[PDB]
Amino acid sequence: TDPMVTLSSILESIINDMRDLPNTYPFHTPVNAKVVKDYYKIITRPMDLQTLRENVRKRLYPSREEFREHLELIVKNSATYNGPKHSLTQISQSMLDLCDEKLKEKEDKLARLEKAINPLLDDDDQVAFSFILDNIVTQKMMAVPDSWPFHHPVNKKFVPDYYKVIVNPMDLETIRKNISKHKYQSRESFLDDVNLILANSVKYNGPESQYTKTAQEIVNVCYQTLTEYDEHLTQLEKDICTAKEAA
Ligand SMILES: C[C@@H]1COCCN1c1cc(C2([S@](C)(=N)=O)CC2)nc(-c2cccc3ccccc23)n1
Repeated sequence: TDPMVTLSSILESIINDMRDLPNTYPFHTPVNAKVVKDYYKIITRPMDLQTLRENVRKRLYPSREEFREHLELIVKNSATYNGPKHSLTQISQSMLDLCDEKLKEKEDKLARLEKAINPLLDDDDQVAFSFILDNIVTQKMMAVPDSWPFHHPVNKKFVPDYYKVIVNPMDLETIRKNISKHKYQSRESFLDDVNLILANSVKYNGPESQYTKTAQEIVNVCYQTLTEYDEHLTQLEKDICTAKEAA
């Protein structure tokens, strides 16, 4: 049949199993922001199991990883709003732990479905291209001195106006997640996200801020390292295009 349907049925079954864990009801449905009146002042990406299930049914998750990322938001949001050691956060973690047990149990079947949905996940040129990009991010860009502001998404709890100014945020962890999902098939698409980190620093911090000078160095070492690997990256991009057309 349709591998997206089979995949969605597996993911829904995992939701059924997490819904059955003790004390999980506060996560079954969206937070009521008219009761929890400051919730959206603190949380940027609300998530709950009902929304997760409805998204599975809308065929929004072509792989384990897109599903797990949304599930992990449930934990992160609780850690931010309720606290990292709050019983609610521990409860949300028990659901993520069960999901990970189930994904491990079914990893070979899930891998087959993911490849049938998106053959590029099995293409050795896509995999090699993504591996190189990840190494540029971890070994060069994240090694820039004082680059910590750009390693992770800004937490709105700590910087409350950040996302009112920056409506298209980007950070190196999000880029790594994109790489793991093989989002980038060329250097151009990778550089769209890298440059967004710098543009956001110019907008939020100013062009002459030390934050922006650091972001500029991150971008500069990215260009420098991509240039060093130009001939290999060009071959991979050509072969990825050929794989993409053949599908
Ligand atoms: C907004 C700022 C400039 O523009 C680039 C992004 N910047 C960030 C980013 C982060 C993150 S975080 C920890 N996940 O929010 C991602 C690591 N933290 C902080 C920050 C947090 C809490 C207190 C701070 C006090 C002084 C200076 C910065 C503070 N600023």
